[PDB]
This record gives sequence, C-alpha cells and structure tokens, in this order.
Amino acid sequence: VQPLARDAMAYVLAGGRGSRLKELTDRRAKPAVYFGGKARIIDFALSNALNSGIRRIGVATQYKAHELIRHLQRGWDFFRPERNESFDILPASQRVSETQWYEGTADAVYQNIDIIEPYAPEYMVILAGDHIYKMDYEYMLQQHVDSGADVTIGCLEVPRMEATGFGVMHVNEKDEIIDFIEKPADPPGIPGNEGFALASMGIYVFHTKFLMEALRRDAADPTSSRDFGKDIIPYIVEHGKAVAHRFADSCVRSDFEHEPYWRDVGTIDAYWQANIDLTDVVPDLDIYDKSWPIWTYAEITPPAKFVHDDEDRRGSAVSSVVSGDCIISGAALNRSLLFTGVRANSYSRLENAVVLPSVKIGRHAQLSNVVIDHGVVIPEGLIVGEDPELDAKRFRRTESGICLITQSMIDKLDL
Amino acid sequence: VQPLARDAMAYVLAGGRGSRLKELTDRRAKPAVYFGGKARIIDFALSNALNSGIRRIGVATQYKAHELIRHLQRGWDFFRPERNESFDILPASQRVSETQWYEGTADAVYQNIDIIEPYAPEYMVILAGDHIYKMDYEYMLQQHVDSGADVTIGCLEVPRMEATGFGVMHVNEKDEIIDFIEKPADPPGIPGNEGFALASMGIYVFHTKFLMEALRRDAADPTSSRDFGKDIIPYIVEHGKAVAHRFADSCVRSDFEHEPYWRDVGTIDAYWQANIDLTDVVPDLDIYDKSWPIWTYAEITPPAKFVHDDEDRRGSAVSSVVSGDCIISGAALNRSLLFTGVRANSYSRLENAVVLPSVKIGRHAQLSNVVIDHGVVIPEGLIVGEDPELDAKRFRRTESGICLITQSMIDKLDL
Amino acid sequence: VQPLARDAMAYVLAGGRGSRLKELTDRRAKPAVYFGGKARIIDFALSNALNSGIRRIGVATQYKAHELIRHLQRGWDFFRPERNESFDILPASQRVSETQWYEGTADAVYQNIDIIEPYAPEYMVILAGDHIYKMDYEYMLQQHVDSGADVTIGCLEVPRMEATGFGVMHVNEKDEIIDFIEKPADPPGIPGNEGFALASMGIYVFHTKFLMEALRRDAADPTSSRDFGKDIIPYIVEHGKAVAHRFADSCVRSDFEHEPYWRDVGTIDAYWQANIDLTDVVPDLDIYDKSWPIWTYAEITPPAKFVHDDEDRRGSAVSSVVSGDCIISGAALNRSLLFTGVRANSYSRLENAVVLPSVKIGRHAQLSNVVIDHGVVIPEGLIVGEDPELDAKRFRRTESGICLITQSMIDKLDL
Amino acid sequence: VQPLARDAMAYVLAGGRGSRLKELTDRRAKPAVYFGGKARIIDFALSNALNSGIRRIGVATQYKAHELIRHLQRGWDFFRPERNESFDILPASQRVSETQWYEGTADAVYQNIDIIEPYAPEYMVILAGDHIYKMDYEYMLQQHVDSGADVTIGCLEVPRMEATGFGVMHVNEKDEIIDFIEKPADPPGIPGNEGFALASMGIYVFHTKFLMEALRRDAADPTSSRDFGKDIIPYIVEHGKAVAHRFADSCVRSDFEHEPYWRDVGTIDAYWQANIDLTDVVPDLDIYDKSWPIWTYAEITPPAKFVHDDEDRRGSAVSSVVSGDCIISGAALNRSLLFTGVRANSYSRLENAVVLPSVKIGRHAQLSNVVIDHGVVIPEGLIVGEDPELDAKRFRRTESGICLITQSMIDKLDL
Repeated sequence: VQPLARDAMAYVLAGGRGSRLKELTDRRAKPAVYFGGKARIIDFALSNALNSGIRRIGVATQYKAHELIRHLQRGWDFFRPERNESFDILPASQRVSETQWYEGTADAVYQNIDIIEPYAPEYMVILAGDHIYKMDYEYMLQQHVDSGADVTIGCLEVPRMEATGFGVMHVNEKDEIIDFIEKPADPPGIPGNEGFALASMGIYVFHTKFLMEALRRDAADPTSSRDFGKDIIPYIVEHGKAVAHRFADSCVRSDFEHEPYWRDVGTIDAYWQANIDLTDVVPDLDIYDKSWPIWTYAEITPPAKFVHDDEDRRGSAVSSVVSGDCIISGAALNRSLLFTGVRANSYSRLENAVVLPSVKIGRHAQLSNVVIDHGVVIPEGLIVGEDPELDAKRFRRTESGICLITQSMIDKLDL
Repeated sequence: VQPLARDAMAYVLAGGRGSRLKELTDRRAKPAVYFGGKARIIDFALSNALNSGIRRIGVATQYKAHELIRHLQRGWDFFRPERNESFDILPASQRVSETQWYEGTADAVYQNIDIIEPYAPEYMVILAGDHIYKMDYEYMLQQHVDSGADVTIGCLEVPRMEATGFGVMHVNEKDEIIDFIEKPADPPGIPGNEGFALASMGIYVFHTKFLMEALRRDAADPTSSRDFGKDIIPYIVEHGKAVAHRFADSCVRSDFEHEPYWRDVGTIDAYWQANIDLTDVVPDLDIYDKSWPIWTYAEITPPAKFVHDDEDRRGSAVSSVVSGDCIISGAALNRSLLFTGVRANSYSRLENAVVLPSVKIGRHAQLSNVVIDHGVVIPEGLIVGEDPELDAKRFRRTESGICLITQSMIDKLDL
Repeated sequence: VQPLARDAMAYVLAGGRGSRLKELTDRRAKPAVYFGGKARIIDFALSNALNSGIRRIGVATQYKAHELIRHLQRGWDFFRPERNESFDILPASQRVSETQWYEGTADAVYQNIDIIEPYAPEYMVILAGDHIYKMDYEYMLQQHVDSGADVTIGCLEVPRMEATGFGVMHVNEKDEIIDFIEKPADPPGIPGNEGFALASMGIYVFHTKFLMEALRRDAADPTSSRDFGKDIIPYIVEHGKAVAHRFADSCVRSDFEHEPYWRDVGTIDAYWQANIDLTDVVPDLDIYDKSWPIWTYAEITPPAKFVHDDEDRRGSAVSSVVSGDCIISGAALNRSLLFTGVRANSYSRLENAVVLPSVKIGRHAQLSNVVIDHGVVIPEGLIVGEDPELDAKRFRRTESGICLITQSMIDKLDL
Repeated sequence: VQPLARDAMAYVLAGGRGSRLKELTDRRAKPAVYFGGKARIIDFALSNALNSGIRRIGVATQYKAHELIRHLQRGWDFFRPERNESFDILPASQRVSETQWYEGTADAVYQNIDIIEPYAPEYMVILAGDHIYKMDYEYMLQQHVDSGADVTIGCLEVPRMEATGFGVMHVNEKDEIIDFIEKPADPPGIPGNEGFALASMGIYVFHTKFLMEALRRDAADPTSSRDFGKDIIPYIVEHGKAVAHRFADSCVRSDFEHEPYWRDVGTIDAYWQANIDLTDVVPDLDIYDKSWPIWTYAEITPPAKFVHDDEDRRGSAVSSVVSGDCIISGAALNRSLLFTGVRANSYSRLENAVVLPSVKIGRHAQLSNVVIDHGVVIPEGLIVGEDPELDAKRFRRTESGICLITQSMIDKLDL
C-alpha cells in the first residue's frame, strides 16, 4: 500500500571531477556544470529523487565544490525537518576526521553514517550526480524489495560495442548479476539478447541496515579501494544477491521524447552535442515538459530582447534556444543555445554555439562551433571557426572541431 | 540618523476597475493587469515600497480581485512578522461589517484601522496601485516630517495642457497647496513656471495618528464621497497644511532612462503604447535595471525557442521582446512584446503586437496592431489589421486602430 | 507501482460555522478554532493530505473566513506549481458568479471545477476540515480503485448508541453501502457485528471525472440541496456503487496513542475536554509525535518563563501544558493548557483552564473550569468557578460548568 | 536622505575557537554555541545587521564549522539576489587557493575580495561573531561618513581596571584614536573621564575601496599577523585617521533593560552566568523584546509539559526558563534554563542548571551548578554539585564550582 519512497533516502555522489571536460571543470566539479539552458547536471538526479517522492537527500561533494555547494544552498532550500524532509550537503572536511578528502565513493557514504542513522530510512538510493536522465526511483525500490536482492543496480541496455566504456553487468535468465566487468573489450551480452549488454548507471538501491554493515565491512578491509563499483558491488555479486534494474523500465519519457534519454556528457564533444541538439525541431530531450519537472536555482529574470533591423545589422535568432535576460543587439544567431544573461552586440555572429550564462559577445565577433564558458567576455572582432590551426593554438579544440573558450584563454590573446 | 521608512507602512489602493481598458479588465482589476513582460501593474508600487525600506504593506482590493489576490499570495510571500515585516491583503468582505463593498478609497483604509493600529506605524504612505513608476519614498517621508505638513502629496510636473485630466494642486511659492481642482479646464500654473502644473499622483504621506483622525471625521461626514482625492485632501488643504512633493525629486531613474518615467496606462492605446515602446532600441523604461528591481511572482520557466528556417517559413523575432517558455515555430515576430508561454505556429506573423501570457497563434494567422488577452487561442488564418471595418465588428478597436482581442470575441467568430 | 496520491487532489470543506461552539465561532469558522496548544482544527486534515503524499490541496471557505484565510496564506505557503504542487484558497466571492455564497458542500466543489480541471487529477479526496484526526489517505485511494467503487466513504466504527448523532451507513457483508440514514434513533448495525454502526466522517474518494459528472448533474437537479452527504452520496448508493472504508484500517496511531483518535469538538464541553485531556500523564492524542506531524503557522517564539518563589507567590505550572512566549509571573497553574503568548500575573490561579493565545490574567484573578478566548484580558481579581449562578449570568456556562470567556463578555462586567 | 545601510555589507568574523570554553567548543566554533534558550551566539551580530537595514552579509568560518554552516544554511535562508540581498557563507577551503586555512581575521576578508567586489558596496561593517549584544549600525555608518575617518571602531566604555583584558583605544578630546594597546596593564583613560577606558568591540566600519587597498597592503607585509586588531587598525591609527564610536551611542535597549548589554561569554563561568541571569525577575537581557528581534533557526515545536503531582514527585519549574518540546515528568526545576527538547524524568532535580537542547535527565539524578552540553544523556541517579573533588575528577569543573558536562565525560563514568 504505502509507497517505499516515503522510507527512502537519496544519497548523491557529486565528487566527480569530469577531467575529460578539461577547462570546463578546472574550477567546478562536473555535477555543477550548466546544462540545457538553465539547470546544472546535478539537478537531474536531485529532481528525480524529489519527483519520485524521496524527501531525504544527501549530497557528498569533494573536488572544487564551492560553486556546487552554493548552488545547492540557494536552489535546494525548501525541505523542512518538521515535514520529515531533509537536504544534507556533505563535503569532505575536518569534521569527523582530519582527512579533508573522501577515500572513495563508499567512503563518501561511510563517513556520513552518523548523519543517515538519526533519520533511520528503510532504504538508500545511491545516485551518480553527473548524468542527465529522468527516472522514477519508486520502480527500483519495488523491484528491490520484491526480489530480495542485497543490491539492485540501475543498468542501461546498450549495444555491446557501446558498452566497452562502461562497467558492464553480466546477468542470467532472471537478470540476477553473475559477474561485473570494468570496460570489457568484448562485453558479455544479455542471455537471449547478445546484441546488447547491461551497462551500470552507478545507481544502487540497498536496505539501509545491509548497506551500513557493508560500508563498515568495506571500511575495515585494507584490500578495498573504498569504491562502490569496484569493492561494495563486486563483493555482493559474489557472496550475495545482486540484481539488475533496466533503465527502460523506469525512465520517465514525455510524449515528445522518442526514446529513453540518458547522457553523461563526458567529453567536450558530447557536452556540445547534447546541448546543441536541443535546438532541433524535435529534440531528443523535452525541456518544455511539466509532468516530470527539473527543479533548479532560478532568479526572476527579464525577457530576451532582439534589437536592430537595417541593411547592415539585425539582432535575431533562428533555430536557436535563447534564455531570459539575453539582449541580442544587432547579432545574428543560428543553431545556438544561450543561457541567461548573454549580451551579443552588433555585427557579431554565433553559429553552432553553446553560450553559458552572462557571456558578452563583442561587436563584429564571429564564432562557430564553440562552447563559451560562464562569464567570458569575447573581444570585439574575434574570429573562431575559420582557422583550425589558429583556433587550436588559442583555445581548447576538439578533433571534431569544437572550441571550448574560457576567460583565461582569452586573456592570453595576441594573433 | 534612522531612516523614516523603518517606521512607515505603505497602504496600496488596488480596487481600481480601469473601466476604459474595456474587456482587458472585465475579469481582473486594473492593478492585476500584466505589464512589460516583467510584472503586473501593482508590482511597481509594491516594489517601490520594498526598495524604499518599508516593511509593512497593506493592499486594499475590491472590484474583481480573485486574480489579484492570488498573485499577491503567491508572489509577495516573503515577509515575516517576527522580523517586523507584514503583508496584509484586505478585500472588502464580511469581517467587520456586512458591506462587501468599500465606499471609496478613504473608506478602504478606514474599515482597516484595526489592522493598522496594532502595528502602530509612525507614518502612512498611501499609494495608488494602478500606475507604472519607480520612486524612493524615503524622500517624501523626509520632506513630510521636516515640512511639518498634515499631508504631503506626490505630484507630476507636466505641461498645463496635459494636466486637464488630473487632479491638480494649486501651490504658492513654497510648494504649499492653496487649492485643489479635479480636472481643471485651465489648470493652475506653478508660480514662476506658468507653463506647467502639479498633477496629483494619488500618493499621500501622513502621520498615522493624524490620518486615523481624519478618516474617523470622514466616516461621519455625510457630504463625503469617502475618497482621498475628493474629500480627505481638500479638507486638509482648506483647514490644515498640505504640501506638494515633486516626482522628479525622488523618481529612481536608471542610467539608461532619459527622463523620470510614469505611466497610468489608462486606455487601450496607452496600454498598448507603453508595452510596445519596450521594443525600442533605447526604451524609456529600463526593464534590465537591477539597481531598483521590480519583484513579482515568477516560476522557473524554460527558455524561448525559435524553429524552422526554409524557403517558406522561419521562426524568428526582430525588434521584439520575448519571454521564456515561448516557442516561435515558423512564425515571424516584428516589433512585438510576448509574455511567457506563447506558442506561435508556422506561417503566422505578428507585428506591433502585445501578447499576454499563454496565447496560442494558429498557423497562417497574421495580426498587426493588437493586444491579445491572456490565454487566447487565435484561430489558424485569422487576419487582424487589414480591414478596419471587419476588425471593429469582431473586436474592440480603438480609434487609432489597436484591436484588443479576448477569447470571448474569438468564440463568436465567423467571417 | 506508483502511489495513487501522486494523482490525487485533496479538497477541504471548511465553511462550517460550528454554531454549537457559540461565541468561540462568532468571529471565526470552526476550522479556524485553535486546538491543542498551537495548531488550528483545519491543519489536521491538511497535514493528513500532505503526509499522505497529496500535493494539490483546495480549501473551500465561506462563513467568517478572514482569520482562516490569513492562516492558510501565512501557514500553508510552501507549495510551488513548478513541482506540480498547489494550494488554492477558494472563498465564496463575486468571481465566476455574483452569489457570495456556496449552496452547499457539493456546490463548493462545483463552482471551482474551473480550478480543478486544469490540474486534471485522477482522484479527488473530499475532506471535512473541522475534525481532529490522523489518517493516511493512500489506503482509501487503493481501496477505491481496487474495489471499483463509485465513491469510497470514510467511516468510524462506533457503538450503535454513539452513532445516533451521526449520519450512518448501512452496509452488507462486503462493506458495500446499501443505505444511508441521517441520525437514526436506532442505528443499523454492521452485519455480523450488530453492536457497532459505521458513522460517516464526511470523507469521500472519487475518480475525478466521475465526480465532475456527478457534480454537474447535481447542479442541474432542483430536487437537490447541493450537499455531499444528503444528495451526491445517497444517489450513488442507490444507482451506483458506494463502499465504506473503516477509519481503523488507515488511522495513523503513534506508539503512545492507545486507540484511533478522532474528535469533532462540536460543543464547548467537548472542546474543553479534548484540550484539557492533553494535560493527562498518558494523553489519548500524542502531540509530541514526529512520525505523522501536524504542520501549522508558527513564529519564532521565546521560551516560557516562571517567576517568583516566596511566601505569598510562586509562578509555577503543575499537570499543565505551557507554550512558548508564556510568562507565568507569580501565578499558580494546575491542570491547564496555555497557547502561546499568555501573561499570567502575581497571585492569580488557573485550574482546569484552556487558555487561547495572548490572554492576560490580571493579579489576584482565580479561574477554574474555563475556556478563555484569544487575546482576552482578564481583569485583576476576577473570580470564575466559585458561583455558578453569577458565572452563568456573566459568561457562556455549559450544563457541566465550563465557562467560555470572551472579551465582549468581560467588557460588560460589573458585579 | 538615503540611509547608509542600503549601501553597506556586513562581514562577520566567525572563525573563533573560544578556547577557554573547553569541551563546549571541542566540536563547534564559539559563534555556534547555543545561548539564551534558542538562538546561537552568531545570531546577535547577524540580527543587528538585518535590523539595521544591511541586506548583504558575509560570514567567514574556519575552526570546526560544520554545525555553524548548517545553522546558517537553514536559518539565514531568506535573502534573494533579485532584491539586492545576499548571504554568503565563506569557509576557508580549496577554491581560490590550496591553503584551506585563513591566516587571520584580515586574511579572512582578503581571500574573499572576489566575492565582495561584484556587489560593490560603498561601506563595510566588519563584525565579531562571538559576542551577545544589540546595536544599530546606521549610527556608526553616519559617524564614519560625517567624521571623514579612515576607520570607525566600536568601543565599550568600561572602568579602567576592567579594560586590562581588552584591546584599548587611547583617544583625544574628539574621540580620535591616537594609540592602541593590547591588554594594557594600566589602561589609558578617557580625557576628562579618567575613570573609564575605551575597549574595542572588534567592530570596524570602512569605505570598501579603502579597506580593499589596506587588505592588499596587509597581504604583502610579511611582518603582518594578518589581523584586524593587531595589524590593520594600528597601521591606520599611525598613518591615517581612526575614530572611536561608543557603544552607548548606538546600543539598542529595550524598555526592560536597565543598561547597554554586551557579553562575550568567554569562559565557562561567564557563559553559565549570562544564561542563568535570564532566570532573574528583572533580567539584564530582555529576550521577550519584539522591537529589535533576534532571528535564528527554529522549527515548529510542541509546547512544554509538566506531569506528576503526588507526595513523592512533582514535575514543575520555579524561577526557570523552559523552552518548547520539554517534558518535565516528575522533575523539580529551580533557577534553571532549558533549551528545546529536554526530557527530565521522575524524582530528578535541577538547580542552577543551563541545559542545552535535547538533554535527557534520568530518574533520581540531582544536578546543581552545571552546564549540560547538547544531547547529553544523564544517567539515572547521577549526583553533581555535592562533592567538589569527585565532580572535578568526572567533569570540567570551574574554580567557582560550575561543572560542564559532556557525553564523552558521562561515557567514562563509574563512581
């Protein structure tokens, strides 16, 4: 009768550096990276927990967390303990130990047992905080209880050649995990469906009592790298009962999303592509859906504005997504995504451009196939996208020709 | 030393019907009308109160106030009494008398003395809630105390020809009010500056104890129409000391506003004009200003989206202001202001259009010189602005050719 | 898999006058009456909705609603539409019609169909807002869908002699409702257990569109008094499928409540008793429970204080419940319940006293067996509970000797 | 005309360890210590800022700050940047530098200039976060601008023998500071009033642009201990213009406070004394004042309860201050102060006790002259205050005989 989410706590792992995002994560952890016009990556897992009815949330942070923690303080501020709600931001710090850094994803939870236990949740839902996806976690909770698993593991069903970069679960007829392989060159297929493999999402459901004991087990073992994927879960698949949960069974698709949507935006190319795809006529991700909404930190913002329309300049956007507090003054935008606060000035042009909040585009600048970091001021007349060798020397250039542009790159600029 | 706003309470008169806005105010009071892709009209006086440091606000409502009350409840919800802050919504209702109607603007304060006296504010700032303007009321409060006035009245300095439509204050050299005239055919000129007259704003500062006594006198006087403008102030200019405060002295102008901005948007033409002027290259009102911000009710909204770009259709906006959650799909917008939630569809065209929230524009519709009421669905292929005779039969058409369009008029439609 | 409350809207009927509470409800509807030391009666149903997972709430108000509506505005302010939550305060007002009065409890929902249908909830949970009880509405929802009922009705299982004051449901062996009788002299018994009758709590679960259809037909029938209990529900038991849900199956009992707790505090004796019973060593209602908490409007308040300990005066409380911001200065309290803000002064005595917020007790006053209304100032030396004849002349005195004391009564006082 | 607080930012130094409070500050910094029944010490400076109209606040933390940060996050959560309000929590950490420690109170501001400069406040109000006092900083701001000072320093006026423990300002006839001495053996007296000296409160007003340069200068000086009182202020007194502001000129006294109140609660005795003094008939600090309120983090909490009244046990409090959610079950309290959540059980007695939140007193325990730390569980039958030598072996006992009791101390216990 009662939904199990009433008795669950979501615990989000948000310490991931995202080192392949290069300068995009030099000053902020990957869960803090802006995505899709407004939110940050972490808001997706957070919103999944909220919309699934989980109203105790803990977030473990580590690497470069000041921007992430400030976002969480200001955006996720509406939980009240009187209502059996809680939002705990849990950085590694001189608190219960000297340390100041978590030893691994397991240690991220283990060090905060004294926070969890007063709440006495029946269940723990462990979440990667660095992916973009919508999912109703009540489904996994139900499967976990009914299957008697020690751990239920969220898995994507992917073509085996795509699984070579994931931690892959090897399952039997009834989706019980026989073995776990980190990045198999030839991923094991699903029995009776070997064109596909189950790739771990880093979503784990436990009974709290079991998890605490296993965290304590783990923390005593010197063999352990203190990691869910490499230590906790492999021990259980061997000695206990681990079961896979398939993302397709619990993904929340809107009427305007043709397939289950999950993205890890792990490379500059992948991050550019996921954002720019939102400019499509029929985008894979429906950012206009209100049935499974993404909460985030947002301020009252004025509308977007388009000015100038003469023989020489026209401020206008085609095949583009433009946020509030954007003033497109005499600037031509095509196939671009603009976050809030952008100022694009006369005779400039943006094409195939992902523009993070509060960027300024100087008069006459022309930028194609770029990601412009938050707050960058683009000098008047800067050309990007016309000279690959010049662009690669000045900026971080992808082999597929995307330039990531940061303020530090701009400050160094000559010819 | 201490600012006088700490000891003031703002009391906003928000019962105004705005009869000349015709069907724009059929189901909402004038202070509830949307303005500027920014806020509702009432939010300007409320934000002026807030930014001036007044932490006690009351709002008297009357004519058709459901939409207005719900906006106040949801938008103006962050005052806490334990911080000596209060926000009181005061509709005429069976709480102290049967009535269910306020007899006038003086009565709207008078019936609520039992709300005011427990707060014991030293000063009352009585405000009209149906005008768009920015003003720092600390200045009026200083002038009032130092002048020793019984009432201090905010006044616009305007050419006398334009003053024929206002309550007009006749003053001596000291800016003390020696007479008041309701709509003078020949407005009294300011001494030494005869080309201008002081036109009342309906902004009044009193010592609370004095006002409470003047309201009690007024509730007894059978010759009184129970109106601040026509009863309270004239009695004081007669028997006490009334002093005029000029708008230009305390108007808050941003660096991008060439002159003090005040608008009463009292007619459809004036409402259309003030909104459409926000699409100018250098607008009179700076809605991007952050130094004197306008607080309002706002939700997390997705960005605006423009799609399609081929031989036959292109979704794009030129010389226009576009709010979030607008999808401009194959539609051409020019010199238009769109509030949130608009959906404009393929081959439609808007020009010189003020489009309130959640309007839908059907394919192939072409509309020029229009105000479209909140939530209207414009039928595919509807043409407005081509045939004044037909437009005037179907719609509320001003002499200058603005068509106000409501869903009730759409529902009646044929050829 | 997904809880049904996600898809439900709770709709609280809060127009009740509670006329048998006499002067306690002369300026406030019954759901606004204070109960238990802090909350108001309406907060119980509201908190049940919230704790059950229902995040769309409507509250219909009518009789003397200013205090109620201010309570809802300031207390129930944390719902956000972006999260698919809503809290709508729905007074009878000149809005969709002139009226200024709901024709009945069915009409209170019918008039507001235009507010419900934009939310399109799958289920409606219609609640009476004038009872004190705790209940998980997910159980009723499941029974309602699983049974295929047209309406599921919440029912107290009570001894038949106690059911003569209730509207009683006659059921068959499957708890299907075969008849409904308003206040039967000899209430029909439950089959196979005739010592008990099922007494209607005025809680009704419907499929939304079935209810919209029953509401519309009811508004059309001139036979109808426009009432859930005597119009909607009788027709369904006759023409459709009405099923009873027993309170015991879904009451939320803390470990410290020996039985399911339900109270209608319909009379001054019952209100006094239910409150004073909280001073017991083992109270029937556990106001210290945090597993099913009651949300309300609460301000930051200083602690309670006890002053003076000498020959002739000692401020102290025995067998009593004392809220914050109470200063017990030389006053003896025994078996009393004090809401916040009380000032009891030297040489006064309270026994068997229910004391609503911000009451003042003057020096030397002695009061026994009383309910003291919000904000009453008790004159120095007043004696209540000594002389029944004099007490009944001065105050509202019950047959059993409880005096309800209002400020209007105090104002009239001599000897 | 315009108050100066509109353009100030308050910056609270809250990294103080409070070493002399011993185990009371072993797991929290001094600003996080509970005081007076509800608030925490830091809430006084924060409330002074808020009530003075300062809407931008920064709080620098360092030593053991988890509890403090969580308090700030949950309690001080109502500032919105759109209203030009801001509340920044600034712990030393990896962000702008590796360090993760502040080199001193000046470096606590210096490391965060990049947070300050975007706001561009005209004035900085630097505050000590570890003192209990009320003060209207608009007075100090007015004095600063009008005097032309480089730094205006808040100062207590105390008898000279008392000043020997303070940093003392030597002034001339016009309250200009001519020397500064750290703990003078013989404190320089006030000219014309040699019985008194000016003791620095560690409150400093600057022009922001001045301060930013003085900090940059300080961050270059290798002879600098990076301290406001030790390096910044003496430098200015020497080469610039430092002016003293006397606390009596801007202290906020309620009508029930016989003198300006300031306490630093630096020792266990001083902490115990300031709290127990609140049980007085006429307390020096008025915690019931509403004119200058102290905001803090508070939850909805049930009332206090007193039970049992027979010949062997009576739950009651005399000359005591008792917070909500305290159940006094057969326990006798006298001259004690209880924070929320205490459970005192049958036959126990508390005298002269300061009892922090959520303490449980076991049956038959008898405790006199104690501070009991947050959450301590006192064993049944424990006796404290009877045997000085035993009490000092078990607990932290002051020379004056106050025992500080923590759970670690209880956990060691036998006889």
